[PDB]
Amino acid sequence: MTPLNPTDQLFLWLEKRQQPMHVGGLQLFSFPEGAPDDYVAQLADQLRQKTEVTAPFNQRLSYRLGQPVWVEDEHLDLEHHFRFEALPTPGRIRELLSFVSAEHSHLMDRERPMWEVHLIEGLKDRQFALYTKVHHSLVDGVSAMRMATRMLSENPDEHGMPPIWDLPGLSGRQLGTIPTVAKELLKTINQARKAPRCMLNQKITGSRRFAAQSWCLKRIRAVCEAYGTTVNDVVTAMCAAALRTYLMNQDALPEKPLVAFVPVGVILASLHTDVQEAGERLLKIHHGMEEAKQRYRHMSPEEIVNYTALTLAPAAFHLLTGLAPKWQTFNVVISNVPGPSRPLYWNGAKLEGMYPVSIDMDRLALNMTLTSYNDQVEFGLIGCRRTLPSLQRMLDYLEQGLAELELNAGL
Amino acid sequence: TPLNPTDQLFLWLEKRQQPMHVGGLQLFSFPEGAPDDYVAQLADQLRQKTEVTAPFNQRLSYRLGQPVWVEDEHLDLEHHFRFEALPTPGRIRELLSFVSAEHSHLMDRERPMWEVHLIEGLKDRQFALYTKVHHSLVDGVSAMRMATRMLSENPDEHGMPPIWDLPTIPTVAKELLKTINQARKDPAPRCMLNQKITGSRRFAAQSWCLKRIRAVCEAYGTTVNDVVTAMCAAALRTYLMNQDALPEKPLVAFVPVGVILASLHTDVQEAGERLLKIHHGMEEAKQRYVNYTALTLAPAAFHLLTGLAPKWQTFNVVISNVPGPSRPLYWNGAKLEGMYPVSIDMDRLALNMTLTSYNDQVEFGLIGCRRTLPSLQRMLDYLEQGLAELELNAGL
Ligand SMILES: [Cl-]
Ligand SMILES: [Cl-]
Ligand SMILES: [Cl-]
Ligand SMILES: [Cl-]
Ligand SMILES: [Cl-]
Ligand SMILES: [Cl-]
Repeated sequence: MTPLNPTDQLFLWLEKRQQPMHVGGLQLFSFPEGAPDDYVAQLADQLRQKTEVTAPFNQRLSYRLGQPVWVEDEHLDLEHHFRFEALPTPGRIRELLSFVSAEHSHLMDRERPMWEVHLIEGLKDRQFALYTKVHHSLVDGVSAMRMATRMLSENPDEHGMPPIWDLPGLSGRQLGTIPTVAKELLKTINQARKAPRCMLNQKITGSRRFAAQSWCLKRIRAVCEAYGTTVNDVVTAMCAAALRTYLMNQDALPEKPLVAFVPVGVILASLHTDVQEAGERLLKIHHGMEEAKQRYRHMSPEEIVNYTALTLAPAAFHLLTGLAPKWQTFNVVISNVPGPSRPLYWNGAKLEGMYPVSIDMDRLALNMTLTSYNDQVEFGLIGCRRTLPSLQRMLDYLEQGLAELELNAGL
Repeated sequence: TPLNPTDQLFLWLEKRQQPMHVGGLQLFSFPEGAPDDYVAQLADQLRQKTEVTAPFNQRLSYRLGQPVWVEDEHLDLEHHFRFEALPTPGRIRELLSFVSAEHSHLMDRERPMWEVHLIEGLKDRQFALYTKVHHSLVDGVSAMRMATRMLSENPDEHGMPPIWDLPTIPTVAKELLKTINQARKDPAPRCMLNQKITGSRRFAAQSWCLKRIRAVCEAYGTTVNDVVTAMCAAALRTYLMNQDALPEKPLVAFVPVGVILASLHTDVQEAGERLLKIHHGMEEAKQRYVNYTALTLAPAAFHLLTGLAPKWQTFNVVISNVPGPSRPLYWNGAKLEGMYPVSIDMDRLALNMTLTSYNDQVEFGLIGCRRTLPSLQRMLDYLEQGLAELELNAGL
């Protein structure tokens, strides 16, 4: 049936036990007003009933002799894909994040459609959670977190809404062994005529630590006006500050500043983690990204795509092989994919916060992913638990980075 | 320390479809007069017992090419020890679903391949311990022995530590063929159990009283192991029939004793007939009894490994029966109510039946591929039904 376009084949290919290639999202809701004490157990019961499943959630991987294809899954077992779980006492945010860190570590089964929805009960003050896991071969990261929003509605009076499973690389080619495709990368790089070493950039384990948090938008806009910067600048500065504090605290802050892979096009933006004052760092970040985007002003899509693909080929060789440290090119991904501008509800349950859960790799231990929802900006930090001890502390380091800017300007 | 060669095999057999870790489901009761926050209190005290004795502090490394254990320096006890809870209504059914999910997840080779999951939210003042350890680090009999050796017969003993702290395929398959051809000089039906599997698991467990089983023994003049086997035979027969997939010929069980291949007589229609032919079969079969055994199984290893030899399947299911403690056991005052093994499925061995005994009861642990064995939990009913048919037929 439907074949596997070459980018989907790639996420299957570089998947291994230490780098699962699934994305995820963590949605936090409040009990709908006037809900029985046992509202989540009631909810799980009727979701188990809902057995109709539509594309892409009924697709499953199969091979036609040698080539991977999707196929319509005749016998899908909804109690494999849908799960009702509970947090251990005391059921607060620290426990919710431990649950997602454990669950996000686990490889998905390739013999079934590669999605899971986890309904979590046991949260303290009349909240519940949805943790959704989908393989990148089946759904990329943004349309995943668009489906999770499209699954909701603006009207809190409305009920009977469905669940998510029932809804209305340029010069690459083939499967190969790693030396084979790595050598095609050298050839590509060499006939193209011819970022510091960091603790974030080493081989990783398959265990994850997830840290998420919300920050109020107008709090951040206040910092924008004071410094004459954009929202994107401040949030990138919050990441630069947090990363700086974290690596100092580990005595592992490099002398050269960190560099971030930043979609906007693709910017290789310096984070300036060698700068000490916060206002200085924000503005060097602001102009540094302003100027890096302008190198795209006089370029057509064909150009950007080719410039993008040629610039990153050495980084791809290093990620795949670990044999070219000087080619690391960026120390972390900081992704920002904007979300819905107004409050949302699932059958009268208010979405209180939506947090993406992204992919770590060998030599990218940390992936910072960002989104916005109405009042707030949402930070999702996913990291290898071994190479990044105490990763949850980066939430306080982000918050301290924003408060330092606020003090410096007296807001 | 380098891995002994059988430890190397379990790392080599492992794939996403067949993780090679074993597990144990221990069921406990609250110690007498313990508070309602007992497990949360227990959880927080186990986070502190931070010293880890071998093998639980070993981790896999390689010297140039060959695999070796090394002591793990930086052990993260928050990774290996987890504290988790059952969703509503906290039944044993929720508990078996929790184990089914955890047991499907590959272990991380970058850390000591063990895990202990303390489970709260059981309905009536009980907690559970789901322990998972990789076979290449600790095999199934040592895991269960260690798991009971962690307990004591004294309900007043306290300060008792947790388990972690106490005193290529073508090439190999072609070598299998050569070993078969230089051994065949010697002067099991197709079945739904025996297809390729997924890595998703379903675990079903249940206890039965040994007095109930002994009554059936005396009535028919069979042993305990015969009747326990007849329960398995009866259970498999019902399950396959309801699936419209009971083959003509009888299933054969691989049964460790040495190793005997016992007909389960799943074509026989009557409970007593099936019980007795199983009893005479296993009698005869061991009345014939490391070289005959490990050579008569090389063809089965070939099919399991390659799927290229279906008439060599040799057995449809493993039924292992390890004995266990005679007297009631305790952990810092918490009474062990039950101890259930969680074994390993493989390609063309979608179901594994592992048995143990504790105090007055025999424990059945069924672990199967969730897709190959839809509604695996019905087996526990068909097990019970197998014993009732025997009771009913003898008028007990
Ligand atoms: Cl896993
Ligand atoms: Cl995965
Ligand atoms: Cl899956
Ligand atoms: Cl973890
Ligand atoms: Cl592990
Ligand atoms: Cl499963």
